[PDB]
Amino acid sequence: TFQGYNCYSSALGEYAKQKNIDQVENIILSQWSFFFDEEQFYKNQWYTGAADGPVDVVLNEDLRNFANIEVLEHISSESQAIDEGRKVLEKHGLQIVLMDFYYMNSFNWKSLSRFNVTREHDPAFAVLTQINENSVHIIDPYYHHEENMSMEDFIKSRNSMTKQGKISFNSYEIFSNGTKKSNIKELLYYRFNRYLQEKMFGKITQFGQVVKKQLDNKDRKWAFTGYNCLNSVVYQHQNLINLQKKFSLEMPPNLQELLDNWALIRKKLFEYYSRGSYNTEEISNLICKVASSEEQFAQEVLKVL
Repeated sequence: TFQGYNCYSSALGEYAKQKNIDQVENIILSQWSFFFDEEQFYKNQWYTGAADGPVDVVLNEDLRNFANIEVLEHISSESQAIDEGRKVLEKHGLQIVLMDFYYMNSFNWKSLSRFNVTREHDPAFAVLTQINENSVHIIDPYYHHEENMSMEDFIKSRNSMTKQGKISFNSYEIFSNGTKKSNIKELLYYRFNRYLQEKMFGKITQFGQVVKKQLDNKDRKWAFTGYNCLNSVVYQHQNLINLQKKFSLEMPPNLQELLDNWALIRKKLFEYYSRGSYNTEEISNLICKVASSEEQFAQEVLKVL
């Protein structure tokens, strides 16, 4: 399945790939973004990474501003959602649905030696492929997982209160009003120009400063949330490496090094959360130094791209 850089981009790109809708995948694979929300941090919500969620509104703007591709959010009810489902499958073959991940649990934490696997009410995105009498078939493209789900569990997952808001059978319809094809170099230049002009690198510096100040915070779950959030950043870096190789792009020489830097930050956050360390100072230092390296990189991309 299409990985994207987060749960939302994965679902859009998988839909696009299966229905070969032009430009969606390229606009996702060329995304370059970082955010930090200090208020979400202290409410232990998803507070950093590539984009705010669950819907990547900035990606939705990029789709409309580059390709004239709109994403239309549909809200429904208990009595209507499945009937509307059958009409969408008959017309488009697939439905992108906002789901409570509590009822999915698509990822294997035991693979990373985390056996104390807390079930949380997190918003996620699935692609509905089939509606049966008493069950549905869904793809979780982000966790490369498909499953048949009971109609009861499916309806409940789509009507659940999550830590990032209330789901009401939300579905997301892509349609091109007239697709404009973009060169990969154009897509990357806009992203890297915006990244510098909005000083997105400064949000990495903020993140680093807030990590330093958790020195004497007995609660460590911010580190687990951070670990999960930064997966999107690792993916963007990997996506650019794949674009570089596929299109033979000119990149600054330290792109693999920056990915390695982000992988290390994630490793140290995971180790801190799982009580393998006591080094908030060391993690803040790494975040504040990759902030400088990401700024330098972005500036060199505009020159050599």
